[PDB]
Amino acid sequence: SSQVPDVMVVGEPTLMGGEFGDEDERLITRLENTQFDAANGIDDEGGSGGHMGSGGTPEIPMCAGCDQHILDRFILKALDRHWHSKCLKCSDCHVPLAERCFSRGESVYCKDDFFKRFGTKCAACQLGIPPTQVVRRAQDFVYHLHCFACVVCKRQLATGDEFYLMEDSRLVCKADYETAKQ
Ligand SMILES: [Zn+2]
Ligand SMILES: [Zn+2]
Ligand SMILES: [Zn+2]
Ligand SMILES: [Zn+2]
Repeated sequence: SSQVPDVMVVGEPTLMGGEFGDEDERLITRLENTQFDAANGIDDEGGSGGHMGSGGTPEIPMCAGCDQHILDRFILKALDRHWHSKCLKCSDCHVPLAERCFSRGESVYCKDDFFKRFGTKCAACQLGIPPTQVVRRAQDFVYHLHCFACVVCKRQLATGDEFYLMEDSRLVCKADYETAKQ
């Protein structure tokens, strides 16, 4: 009975290959709003009719992330509500989100960081691993193609290469294992 101990070996690199799905989360809806005839939007009080009358408008829906209400043409409806163009930026990245949108933890986030921060990534440099790239994952967790190496040899381990997984997440060959602790 020759059964090797808790040992492993690098194999064919592969990834989850998903990149999330726009259909999953409710993306921003670019549509023409129907607020082109409410309150005093147009500058000055004129144009057809002459002198009109429109003061405060209570019980009116306010722009998502704003103090007043919407009254423009093109509006982005997302997160079960209408979110302005400039009022739809990532609270963290603060980058222009004029294409997609995301919500989580009572805050509007983007999909970019959702994959890295709220997804899978390298367990070495905390970098965001692509969606379907090509890399080898350590048993359960995933690692980098470059970061991958030995604690002593400091050399990457390609398919076929035998490496051990330390309790503190560390790659160690056979000879390095015993020499390391065992
Ligand atoms: Zn706004
Ligand atoms: Zn973001
Ligand atoms: Zn890394
Ligand atoms: Zn080694």
